[PDB]
Parts: sequence; structure tokens; C-alpha cells
Amino acid sequence: SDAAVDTSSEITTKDLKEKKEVVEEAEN
Repeated sequence: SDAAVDTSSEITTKDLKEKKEVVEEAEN
């Protein structure tokens, strides 16, 4: 199924620094 997301399994760490930055900005 990740082939329909252009193999997000390689980039997901860049996505998770998003999910930690977006989330600190939700507590700020």
C-alpha cells in the first residue's frame, strides 16, 4: 500500500520531525 504514497517508509523520519515540531507549536 505504501507504493500509492511514493514509499513513505523511506522519508517517514523527515515526517516525524514534522510531527514533533507541529506538536511543540501546539503546546507553545
